[PDB]
Amino acid sequence: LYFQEQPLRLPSPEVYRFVVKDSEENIVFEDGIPIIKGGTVVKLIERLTYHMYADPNFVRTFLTTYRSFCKPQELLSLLIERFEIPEPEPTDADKLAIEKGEQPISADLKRFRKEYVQPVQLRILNVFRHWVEHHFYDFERDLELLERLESFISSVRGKAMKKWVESIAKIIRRKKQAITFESPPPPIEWHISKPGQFETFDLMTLHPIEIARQLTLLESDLYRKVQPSELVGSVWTKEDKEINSPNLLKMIRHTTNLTLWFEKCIVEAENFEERVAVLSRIIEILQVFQDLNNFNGVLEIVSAVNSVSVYRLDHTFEALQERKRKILDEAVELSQDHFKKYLVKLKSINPPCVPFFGIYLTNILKTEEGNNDFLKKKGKDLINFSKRRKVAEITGEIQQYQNQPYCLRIEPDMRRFFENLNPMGSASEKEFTDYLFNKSLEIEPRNCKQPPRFPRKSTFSLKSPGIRPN
Ligand SMILES: CC(C)N1CCN(c2nc(Nc3ccc4[nH]ccc4c3)nc3c2CCCC3)CC1
Repeated sequence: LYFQEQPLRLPSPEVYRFVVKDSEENIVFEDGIPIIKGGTVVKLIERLTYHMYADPNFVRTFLTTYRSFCKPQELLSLLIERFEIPEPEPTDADKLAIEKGEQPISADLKRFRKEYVQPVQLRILNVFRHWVEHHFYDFERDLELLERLESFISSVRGKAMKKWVESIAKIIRRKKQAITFESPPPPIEWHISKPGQFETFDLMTLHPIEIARQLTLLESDLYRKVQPSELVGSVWTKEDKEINSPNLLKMIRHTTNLTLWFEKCIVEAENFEERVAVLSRIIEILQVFQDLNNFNGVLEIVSAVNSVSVYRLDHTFEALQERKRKILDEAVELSQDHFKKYLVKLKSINPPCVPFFGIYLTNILKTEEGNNDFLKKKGKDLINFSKRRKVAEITGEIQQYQNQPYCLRIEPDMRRFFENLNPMGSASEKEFTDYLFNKSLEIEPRNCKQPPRFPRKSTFSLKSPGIRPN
Protein backbone atom coordinates (compact mmCIF):
# COMPACT_ATOMS: atom_id res chain seq x y z
CA LEU A 1 0.00 0.00 0.00
CA TYR A 2 2.80 2.42 0.96
CA PHE A 3 5.50 0.43 -0.88
CA GLN A 4 5.49 -1.91 -3.87
CA GLU A 5 6.98 -5.32 -3.13
CA GLN A 6 8.75 -7.61 -5.59
CA PRO A 7 6.15 -9.27 -7.88
CA LEU A 8 5.24 -12.93 -7.53
CA ARG A 9 6.56 -15.11 -10.37
CA LEU A 10 3.79 -17.20 -11.96
CA PRO A 11 3.58 -19.88 -14.67
CA SER A 12 2.61 -19.07 -18.22
CA PRO A 13 -1.10 -18.70 -19.07
CA GLU A 14 -0.42 -21.30 -21.80
CA VAL A 15 -0.05 -23.99 -19.11
CA TYR A 16 -2.31 -22.52 -16.41
CA ARG A 17 -5.11 -20.35 -17.73
CA PHE A 18 -5.96 -19.02 -14.24
CA VAL A 19 -3.01 -16.56 -14.35
CA VAL A 20 -4.27 -14.68 -17.41
CA LYS A 21 -4.09 -10.99 -16.52
CA ASP A 22 -7.25 -9.48 -15.09
CA SER A 23 -9.01 -7.07 -17.42
CA GLU A 24 -12.45 -5.71 -18.23
CA GLU A 25 -12.80 -8.47 -20.85
CA ASN A 26 -12.74 -11.36 -18.36
CA ILE A 27 -13.75 -9.95 -14.94
CA VAL A 28 -15.67 -6.92 -13.64
CA PHE A 29 -16.23 -5.65 -10.11
CA GLU A 30 -18.80 -3.39 -8.52
CA ASP A 31 -17.60 0.22 -8.28
CA GLY A 32 -13.44 -5.12 2.49
CA ILE A 33 -12.66 -7.44 -0.44
CA PRO A 34 -14.07 -6.40 -3.84
CA ILE A 35 -17.54 -7.48 -4.91
CA ILE A 36 -17.50 -9.39 -8.20
CA LYS A 37 -19.98 -8.18 -10.81
CA GLY A 38 -19.20 -10.87 -13.37
CA GLY A 39 -16.61 -12.60 -15.47
CA THR A 40 -15.60 -15.79 -17.17
CA VAL A 41 -16.19 -19.00 -15.25
CA VAL A 42 -12.40 -19.41 -15.19
CA LYS A 43 -12.01 -16.03 -13.47
CA LEU A 44 -14.85 -16.82 -11.06
CA ILE A 45 -13.08 -20.07 -10.12
CA GLU A 46 -9.85 -18.12 -9.55
CA ARG A 47 -11.48 -15.59 -7.23
CA LEU A 48 -13.38 -18.48 -5.63
CA THR A 49 -9.94 -19.81 -4.63
CA TYR A 50 -7.96 -16.57 -4.51
CA HIS A 51 -4.49 -16.82 -2.95
CA MET A 52 -4.37 -13.36 -1.36
CA TYR A 53 -7.28 -13.89 1.06
CA ALA A 54 -10.34 -15.96 1.87
CA ASP A 55 -13.81 -14.91 0.71
CA PRO A 56 -16.50 -16.75 2.69
CA ASN A 57 -19.43 -14.77 1.26
CA PHE A 58 -18.37 -15.44 -2.34
CA VAL A 59 -17.90 -19.17 -1.61
CA ARG A 60 -21.35 -19.54 -0.07
CA THR A 61 -23.15 -17.58 -2.80
CA PHE A 62 -21.21 -19.32 -5.58
CA LEU A 63 -22.03 -22.79 -4.26
CA THR A 64 -25.73 -21.90 -3.94
CA THR A 65 -26.04 -20.35 -7.41
CA TYR A 66 -23.37 -21.89 -9.67
CA ARG A 67 -25.72 -24.40 -11.33
CA SER A 68 -27.22 -21.49 -13.29
CA PHE A 69 -23.97 -21.10 -15.25
CA CYS A 70 -21.88 -24.26 -14.75
CA LYS A 71 -22.41 -27.98 -14.41
CA PRO A 72 -21.50 -29.94 -11.25
CA GLN A 73 -19.02 -32.03 -13.27
CA GLU A 74 -17.80 -28.83 -14.94
CA LEU A 75 -17.14 -27.31 -11.52
CA LEU A 76 -15.28 -30.33 -10.14
CA SER A 77 -13.03 -30.38 -13.21
CA LEU A 78 -12.35 -26.65 -12.84
CA LEU A 79 -11.35 -27.04 -9.18
CA ILE A 80 -9.01 -29.91 -10.11
CA GLU A 81 -7.58 -27.72 -12.88
CA ARG A 82 -6.98 -25.00 -10.29
CA PHE A 83 -5.31 -27.49 -7.93
CA GLU A 84 -2.69 -28.88 -10.35
CA ILE A 85 -0.45 -25.81 -10.51
CA PRO A 86 2.71 -26.01 -12.65
CA GLU A 87 5.78 -24.27 -11.36
CA PRO A 88 7.42 -21.48 -13.38
CA GLU A 89 10.13 -22.51 -15.81
CA PRO A 90 13.41 -22.54 -13.84
CA THR A 91 15.99 -20.04 -15.02
CA ASP A 92 19.36 -21.10 -16.40
CA ALA A 93 21.02 -20.07 -13.12
CA ASP A 94 18.42 -22.07 -11.17
CA LYS A 95 19.13 -25.24 -13.15
CA LEU A 96 22.87 -24.89 -12.49
CA ALA A 97 22.24 -24.80 -8.73
CA ILE A 98 20.26 -28.05 -8.83
CA GLU A 99 22.98 -29.66 -10.95
CA LYS A 100 25.63 -28.62 -8.42
CA GLY A 101 23.72 -30.21 -5.54
CA GLU A 102 22.93 -29.28 -1.93
CA GLN A 103 21.64 -25.85 -2.92
CA PRO A 104 18.51 -24.20 -1.44
CA ILE A 105 15.87 -23.56 -4.09
CA SER A 106 15.52 -20.09 -5.57
CA ALA A 107 13.90 -17.40 -3.43
CA ASP A 108 11.29 -16.96 -6.18
CA LEU A 109 10.34 -20.65 -6.16
CA LYS A 110 10.08 -20.65 -2.36
CA ARG A 111 7.82 -17.58 -2.50
CA PHE A 112 5.74 -19.22 -5.24
CA ARG A 113 5.09 -22.42 -3.29
CA LYS A 114 4.41 -20.66 0.00
CA GLU A 115 2.43 -17.61 -1.16
CA TYR A 116 0.56 -19.19 -4.07
CA VAL A 117 0.48 -22.98 -4.45
CA GLN A 118 -0.29 -23.84 -0.83
CA PRO A 119 -2.93 -21.11 -0.20
CA VAL A 120 -4.75 -21.81 -3.49
CA GLN A 121 -4.81 -25.57 -2.91
CA LEU A 122 -6.14 -24.98 0.62
CA ARG A 123 -8.89 -22.69 -0.69
CA ILE A 124 -9.92 -25.48 -3.06
CA LEU A 125 -10.09 -27.94 -0.18
CA ASN A 126 -12.21 -25.39 1.68
CA VAL A 127 -14.53 -25.21 -1.34
CA PHE A 128 -14.82 -29.02 -1.46
CA ARG A 129 -15.67 -28.99 2.27
CA HIS A 130 -18.38 -26.33 1.88
CA TRP A 131 -19.72 -28.25 -1.14
CA VAL A 132 -20.31 -31.61 0.55
CA GLU A 133 -21.47 -29.96 3.80
CA HIS A 134 -24.19 -27.72 2.36
CA HIS A 135 -24.86 -29.07 -1.15
CA PHE A 136 -24.52 -32.84 -0.77
CA TYR A 137 -27.62 -33.29 -2.95
CA ASP A 138 -25.27 -32.72 -5.91
CA PHE A 139 -23.59 -36.00 -4.95
CA GLU A 140 -26.84 -37.86 -4.22
CA ARG A 141 -28.09 -37.09 -7.74
CA ASP A 142 -24.77 -37.77 -9.49
CA LEU A 143 -22.75 -40.81 -8.40
CA GLU A 144 -19.82 -40.38 -10.80
CA LEU A 145 -19.52 -36.85 -9.39
CA LEU A 146 -18.92 -38.20 -5.88
CA GLU A 147 -16.53 -40.94 -7.01
CA ARG A 148 -14.44 -38.41 -8.94
CA LEU A 149 -14.17 -36.16 -5.88
CA GLU A 150 -13.30 -39.09 -3.62
CA SER A 151 -10.78 -40.35 -6.16
CA PHE A 152 -9.15 -36.92 -6.35
CA ILE A 153 -8.88 -36.28 -2.60
CA SER A 154 -7.26 -39.71 -2.32
CA SER A 155 -4.59 -38.48 -4.77
CA VAL A 156 -3.66 -35.49 -2.58
CA ARG A 157 -0.20 -35.87 -1.03
CA GLY A 158 1.16 -33.75 1.79
CA LYS A 159 1.02 -33.68 5.58
CA ALA A 160 -0.31 -30.11 5.64
CA MET A 161 -3.46 -31.19 3.78
CA LYS A 162 -4.22 -34.52 5.48
CA LYS A 163 -6.31 -32.72 8.11
CA TRP A 164 -8.45 -31.28 5.31
CA VAL A 165 -8.67 -34.53 3.31
CA GLU A 166 -9.83 -36.42 6.38
CA SER A 167 -12.32 -33.68 7.28
CA ILE A 168 -13.88 -33.92 3.80
CA ALA A 169 -14.14 -37.71 4.14
CA LYS A 170 -15.66 -37.37 7.61
CA ILE A 171 -18.37 -35.07 6.23
CA ILE A 172 -19.11 -37.40 3.32
CA ARG A 173 -19.34 -40.37 5.68
CA ARG A 174 -21.79 -38.49 7.92
CA LYS A 175 -23.89 -37.71 4.84
CA LYS A 176 -23.83 -41.17 3.24
CA GLN A 177 -25.43 -42.76 6.31
CA ALA A 178 -28.27 -40.23 6.79
CA ILE A 179 -39.13 -36.27 17.71
CA THR A 180 -38.35 -34.74 21.12
CA PHE A 181 -40.62 -32.30 22.94
CA GLU A 182 -39.24 -29.77 25.42
CA SER A 183 -42.75 -29.20 26.80
CA PRO A 184 -45.64 -31.66 26.32
CA PRO A 185 -47.62 -31.08 23.12
CA PRO A 186 -51.40 -30.70 23.55
CA PRO A 187 -53.62 -33.76 23.10
CA ILE A 188 -54.94 -34.65 19.66
CA GLU A 189 -58.41 -33.27 18.97
CA TRP A 190 -61.10 -35.45 17.41
CA HIS A 191 -64.60 -34.50 16.28
CA ILE A 192 -66.92 -36.96 14.55
CA SER A 193 -64.27 -39.16 12.95
CA LYS A 194 -62.41 -41.30 15.47
CA PRO A 195 -58.79 -42.53 15.56
CA GLY A 196 -58.21 -45.23 12.96
CA GLN A 197 -61.29 -44.54 10.81
CA PHE A 198 -59.25 -42.79 8.13
CA GLU A 199 -61.79 -43.87 5.48
CA THR A 200 -64.30 -41.37 6.94
CA PHE A 201 -61.96 -38.37 7.16
CA ASP A 202 -63.37 -35.20 5.60
CA LEU A 203 -63.48 -31.46 6.23
CA MET A 204 -66.54 -31.56 8.50
CA THR A 205 -65.75 -34.88 10.28
CA LEU A 206 -62.22 -34.09 11.42
CA HIS A 207 -61.77 -31.55 14.23
CA PRO A 208 -61.04 -28.00 13.01
CA ILE A 209 -58.20 -27.48 15.50
CA GLU A 210 -56.48 -30.68 14.35
CA ILE A 211 -56.97 -29.94 10.64
CA ALA A 212 -55.08 -26.70 11.23
CA ARG A 213 -52.50 -28.42 13.45
CA GLN A 214 -51.77 -31.23 11.00
CA LEU A 215 -51.66 -29.00 7.90
CA THR A 216 -49.29 -26.72 9.79
CA LEU A 217 -47.03 -29.65 10.65
CA LEU A 218 -47.09 -30.84 7.03
CA GLU A 219 -46.55 -27.35 5.58
CA SER A 220 -43.72 -26.79 8.08
CA ASP A 221 -41.77 -29.86 6.93
CA LEU A 222 -42.27 -28.98 3.27
CA TYR A 223 -41.09 -25.41 3.83
CA ARG A 224 -38.05 -26.55 5.84
CA LYS A 225 -36.75 -28.90 3.12
CA VAL A 226 -36.52 -26.29 0.33
CA GLN A 227 -32.91 -25.57 -0.63
CA PRO A 228 -31.93 -22.16 -2.03
CA SER A 229 -30.52 -23.71 -5.23
CA GLU A 230 -34.02 -24.97 -6.13
CA LEU A 231 -35.02 -21.31 -6.66
CA VAL A 232 -32.00 -19.91 -8.54
CA GLY A 233 -32.45 -19.48 -12.27
CA SER A 234 -36.17 -20.33 -12.12
CA VAL A 235 -35.05 -23.95 -12.52
CA TRP A 236 -38.37 -25.07 -11.04
CA THR A 237 -40.04 -23.69 -14.21
CA LYS A 238 -37.51 -25.26 -16.58
CA GLU A 239 -36.70 -28.49 -18.39
CA ASP A 240 -35.22 -30.54 -15.52
CA LYS A 241 -37.53 -29.07 -12.85
CA GLU A 242 -38.29 -32.44 -11.23
CA ILE A 243 -34.61 -33.18 -10.59
CA ASN A 244 -33.36 -29.72 -9.58
CA SER A 245 -36.32 -28.55 -7.48
CA PRO A 246 -38.01 -31.57 -5.86
CA ASN A 247 -38.72 -30.02 -2.45
CA LEU A 248 -39.89 -26.67 -3.85
CA LEU A 249 -42.24 -28.44 -6.26
CA LYS A 250 -43.73 -30.47 -3.40
CA MET A 251 -44.43 -27.17 -1.62
CA ILE A 252 -46.12 -25.58 -4.65
CA ARG A 253 -48.18 -28.68 -5.42
CA HIS A 254 -49.37 -29.07 -1.85
CA THR A 255 -50.60 -25.45 -2.00
CA THR A 256 -52.36 -26.04 -5.33
CA ASN A 257 -54.11 -29.19 -4.10
CA LEU A 258 -55.15 -27.73 -0.74
CA THR A 259 -56.52 -24.53 -2.31
CA LEU A 260 -58.53 -26.49 -4.89
CA TRP A 261 -59.68 -28.75 -2.04
CA PHE A 262 -61.18 -25.90 0.01
CA GLU A 263 -62.92 -24.59 -3.13
CA LYS A 264 -64.25 -28.08 -3.85
CA CYS A 265 -65.71 -28.44 -0.33
CA ILE A 266 -67.60 -25.14 -0.58
CA VAL A 267 -69.11 -25.51 -4.04
CA GLU A 268 -69.89 -29.24 -3.80
CA ALA A 269 -71.93 -28.58 -0.63
CA GLU A 270 -75.18 -27.98 -2.46
CA ASN A 271 -77.51 -27.63 0.54
CA PHE A 272 -77.43 -23.97 1.55
CA GLU A 273 -77.24 -24.41 5.33
CA GLU A 274 -74.58 -27.11 4.95
CA ARG A 275 -72.54 -24.82 2.69
CA VAL A 276 -72.57 -21.92 5.17
CA ALA A 277 -71.35 -24.39 7.81
CA VAL A 278 -68.50 -25.51 5.52
CA LEU A 279 -67.38 -21.92 4.92
CA SER A 280 -67.60 -21.19 8.64
CA ARG A 281 -65.54 -24.29 9.40
CA ILE A 282 -62.86 -23.11 6.96
CA ILE A 283 -62.75 -19.74 8.72
CA GLU A 284 -62.32 -21.59 12.02
CA ILE A 285 -59.38 -23.41 10.45
CA LEU A 286 -58.05 -20.03 9.32
CA GLN A 287 -58.15 -18.67 12.88
CA VAL A 288 -56.04 -21.53 14.24
CA PHE A 289 -53.65 -21.04 11.30
CA GLN A 290 -53.21 -17.47 12.56
CA ASP A 291 -52.85 -18.63 16.17
CA LEU A 292 -50.02 -20.91 14.99
CA ASN A 293 -48.46 -18.21 12.76
CA ASN A 294 -49.11 -20.37 9.68
CA PHE A 295 -49.51 -17.65 7.08
CA ASN A 296 -49.13 -20.13 4.24
CA GLY A 297 -52.23 -21.87 5.56
CA VAL A 298 -54.00 -18.52 6.01
CA LEU A 299 -53.34 -17.34 2.45
CA GLU A 300 -54.27 -20.70 0.92
CA ILE A 301 -57.72 -20.12 2.41
CA VAL A 302 -57.80 -16.50 1.21
CA SER A 303 -56.80 -17.88 -2.18
CA ALA A 304 -59.72 -20.34 -2.22
CA VAL A 305 -62.40 -17.79 -1.35
CA ASN A 306 -61.01 -15.42 -3.99
CA SER A 307 -61.60 -18.05 -6.70
CA VAL A 308 -64.41 -17.04 -9.05
CA SER A 309 -66.56 -20.08 -8.26
CA VAL A 310 -66.52 -19.23 -4.53
CA TYR A 311 -66.34 -15.41 -4.65
CA ARG A 312 -69.72 -15.12 -6.39
CA LEU A 313 -71.59 -17.03 -3.64
CA ASP A 314 -73.07 -13.86 -2.17
CA HIS A 315 -75.94 -15.55 -0.33
CA THR A 316 -73.45 -17.86 1.39
CA PHE A 317 -71.16 -15.04 2.53
CA GLU A 318 -74.15 -12.94 3.61
CA ALA A 319 -75.45 -15.75 5.83
CA LEU A 320 -72.14 -15.87 7.73
CA GLN A 321 -72.29 -14.63 11.30
CA GLU A 322 -70.71 -11.20 11.60
CA ARG A 323 -67.75 -12.33 13.71
CA LYS A 324 -66.44 -15.04 11.38
CA ARG A 325 -66.99 -12.66 8.46
CA LYS A 326 -64.76 -10.07 10.17
CA ILE A 327 -61.99 -12.61 10.83
CA LEU A 328 -62.01 -13.66 7.17
CA ASP A 329 -61.98 -10.06 5.94
CA GLU A 330 -58.97 -9.16 8.07
CA ALA A 331 -57.19 -12.19 6.58
CA VAL A 332 -58.12 -11.16 3.03
CA GLU A 333 -56.75 -7.67 3.69
CA LEU A 334 -53.34 -9.19 4.51
CA SER A 335 -52.86 -9.64 0.77
CA GLN A 336 -54.04 -6.23 -0.43
CA ASP A 337 -51.59 -3.62 -1.74
CA HIS A 338 -48.98 -6.25 -2.66
CA PHE A 339 -49.16 -7.89 0.79
CA LYS A 340 -48.30 -4.65 2.58
CA LYS A 341 -50.04 -5.67 5.81
CA TYR A 342 -48.78 -9.26 5.58
CA LEU A 343 -45.16 -8.12 5.42
CA VAL A 344 -45.32 -6.02 8.59
CA LYS A 345 -46.97 -8.88 10.49
CA LEU A 346 -44.36 -11.41 9.37
CA LYS A 347 -41.60 -9.16 10.72
CA SER A 348 -43.28 -9.01 14.15
CA ILE A 349 -44.10 -12.64 14.95
CA ASN A 350 -42.03 -15.00 17.10
CA PRO A 351 -41.19 -18.54 15.93
CA PRO A 352 -42.46 -21.08 15.13
CA CYS A 353 -44.14 -19.93 11.91
CA VAL A 354 -44.78 -20.92 8.30
CA PRO A 355 -44.30 -17.95 5.94
CA PHE A 356 -46.31 -17.42 2.80
CA PHE A 357 -44.23 -19.04 0.08
CA GLY A 358 -45.78 -17.28 -2.92
CA ILE A 359 -44.16 -13.92 -2.25
CA TYR A 360 -40.65 -15.36 -2.60
CA LEU A 361 -41.45 -17.23 -5.82
CA THR A 362 -43.01 -14.09 -7.28
CA ASN A 363 -40.15 -11.78 -6.26
CA ILE A 364 -37.57 -14.24 -7.61
CA LEU A 365 -39.30 -14.41 -11.00
CA LYS A 366 -39.06 -10.63 -11.29
CA THR A 367 -35.32 -10.70 -10.58
CA GLU A 368 -35.01 -13.41 -13.23
CA GLU A 369 -36.67 -11.30 -15.93
CA GLY A 370 -35.11 -8.04 -14.70
CA ASN A 371 -31.47 -9.13 -14.94
CA ASN A 372 -29.68 -10.60 -17.95
CA ASP A 373 -27.70 -13.81 -17.52
CA PHE A 374 -24.69 -12.26 -19.30
CA LEU A 375 -22.84 -8.98 -19.62
CA LYS A 376 -22.23 -7.81 -23.19
CA LYS A 377 -18.62 -7.67 -24.43
CA LYS A 378 -16.75 -7.45 -27.72
CA GLY A 379 -15.59 -11.05 -27.48
CA LYS A 380 -16.80 -13.67 -25.03
CA ASP A 381 -19.70 -12.46 -22.90
CA LEU A 382 -19.21 -12.51 -19.14
CA ILE A 383 -21.37 -14.32 -16.61
CA ASN A 384 -23.57 -11.86 -14.71
CA PHE A 385 -22.85 -12.86 -11.11
CA SER A 386 -24.45 -9.83 -9.45
CA LYS A 387 -27.76 -11.25 -10.68
CA ARG A 388 -27.04 -14.53 -8.88
CA ARG A 389 -26.08 -12.62 -5.73
CA LYS A 390 -29.39 -10.72 -5.84
CA VAL A 391 -31.38 -13.96 -6.04
CA ALA A 392 -29.21 -15.40 -3.27
CA GLU A 393 -30.18 -12.44 -1.07
CA ILE A 394 -33.83 -13.48 -1.34
CA THR A 395 -33.14 -17.19 -0.78
CA GLY A 396 -31.39 -16.25 2.44
CA GLU A 397 -34.67 -14.76 3.64
CA ILE A 398 -36.33 -18.17 3.27
CA GLN A 399 -33.74 -20.01 5.37
CA GLN A 400 -34.08 -17.82 8.48
CA TYR A 401 -37.47 -19.43 9.28
CA GLN A 402 -36.68 -23.09 8.58
CA ASN A 403 -35.29 -24.10 12.01
CA GLN A 404 -38.49 -23.55 14.04
CA PRO A 405 -40.25 -26.78 15.06
CA TYR A 406 -43.83 -26.74 16.25
CA CYS A 407 -44.85 -28.21 19.61
CA LEU A 408 -47.52 -30.38 17.97
CA ARG A 409 -47.79 -34.16 17.71
CA ILE A 410 -48.10 -35.80 14.29
CA GLU A 411 -51.33 -37.69 13.57
CA PRO A 412 -50.20 -40.23 10.92
CA ASP A 413 -53.61 -41.00 9.40
CA MET A 414 -54.59 -37.35 9.01
CA ARG A 415 -51.07 -36.72 7.67
CA ARG A 416 -51.61 -39.31 4.91
CA PHE A 417 -55.04 -37.79 4.22
CA PHE A 418 -53.71 -34.32 3.39
CA GLU A 419 -50.74 -35.78 1.50
CA ASN A 420 -53.16 -37.75 -0.70
CA LEU A 421 -55.83 -35.12 -1.42
CA ASN A 422 -56.80 -35.30 -5.11
CA PRO A 423 -59.61 -32.75 -5.56
CA MET A 424 -59.38 -32.78 -9.38
CA GLY A 425 -59.96 -36.53 -9.67
CA SER A 426 -59.50 -37.51 -13.32
CA ALA A 427 -60.29 -34.02 -14.63
CA SER A 428 -57.69 -31.59 -15.88
CA GLU A 429 -57.13 -28.28 -14.11
CA LYS A 430 -59.08 -26.66 -16.94
CA GLU A 431 -61.85 -29.26 -16.76
CA PHE A 432 -62.04 -29.00 -12.96
CA THR A 433 -62.17 -25.19 -13.06
CA ASP A 434 -65.13 -25.20 -15.47
CA TYR A 435 -66.87 -27.86 -13.38
CA LEU A 436 -66.52 -25.78 -10.20
CA PHE A 437 -67.98 -22.64 -11.73
CA ASN A 438 -70.77 -24.66 -13.34
CA LYS A 439 -71.58 -26.13 -9.92
CA SER A 440 -71.45 -22.62 -8.45
CA LEU A 441 -73.96 -21.36 -11.02
CA GLU A 442 -76.17 -24.31 -10.07
CA ILE A 443 -76.18 -23.75 -6.31
CA GLU A 444 -76.65 -19.95 -6.50
CA PRO A 445 -77.98 -19.05 -9.96
CA ARG A 446 -77.50 -15.54 -11.33
CA ASN A 447 -79.88 -12.92 -9.91
CA CYS A 448 -81.57 -15.33 -7.49
CA LYS A 449 -82.90 -13.75 -4.31
CA GLN A 450 -83.06 -17.02 -2.35
CA PRO A 451 -80.58 -19.90 -2.83
CA PRO A 452 -82.36 -22.91 -4.33
CA ARG A 453 -83.26 -25.79 -2.03
CA PHE A 454 -81.04 -28.89 -2.25
CA PRO A 455 -81.13 -32.04 -0.09
CA ARG A 456 -78.78 -32.27 2.88
CA LYS A 457 -75.73 -34.46 2.24
CA SER A 458 -75.11 -35.72 5.80
CA THR A 459 -77.21 -36.62 8.82
CA PHE A 460 -74.88 -35.31 11.51
CA SER A 461 -75.10 -31.90 13.12
CA LEU A 462 -73.78 -28.80 11.37
CA LYS A 463 -72.63 -27.35 14.71
CA SER A 464 -68.89 -26.91 14.90
CA PRO A 465 -67.13 -28.13 18.06
CA GLY A 466 -65.25 -24.82 18.00
CA ILE A 467 -61.60 -23.86 18.23
CA ARG A 468 -61.32 -24.09 22.03
CA PRO A 469 -59.18 -27.08 23.12
CA ASN A 470 -60.47 -29.40 25.82
C1 LIG B 1 -71.40 -8.31 -3.25
C2 LIG B 1 -70.08 -8.97 -3.60
C3 LIG B 1 -68.92 -7.99 -3.52
N1 LIG B 1 -69.83 -10.18 -2.78
C4 LIG B 1 -70.05 -9.91 -1.36
C5 LIG B 1 -69.80 -11.15 -0.52
N2 LIG B 1 -68.42 -11.57 -0.73
C6 LIG B 1 -67.48 -11.45 0.29
N3 LIG B 1 -67.90 -10.73 1.34
C7 LIG B 1 -67.07 -10.53 2.38
N4 LIG B 1 -67.53 -9.79 3.41
C8 LIG B 1 -68.86 -9.42 3.73
C9 LIG B 1 -69.88 -10.36 3.61
C10 LIG B 1 -71.18 -10.04 3.90
C11 LIG B 1 -71.45 -8.73 4.30
N5 LIG B 1 -72.63 -8.13 4.64
C12 LIG B 1 -72.39 -6.82 4.97
C13 LIG B 1 -71.06 -6.55 4.85
C14 LIG B 1 -70.43 -7.76 4.42
C15 LIG B 1 -69.10 -8.12 4.12
N6 LIG B 1 -65.82 -11.01 2.45
C16 LIG B 1 -65.36 -11.74 1.42
C17 LIG B 1 -66.16 -12.01 0.31
C18 LIG B 1 -65.58 -12.85 -0.81
C19 LIG B 1 -64.38 -13.66 -0.40
C20 LIG B 1 -63.37 -12.76 0.25
C21 LIG B 1 -63.96 -12.27 1.56
C22 LIG B 1 -68.18 -11.88 -2.13
C23 LIG B 1 -68.47 -10.67 -2.98
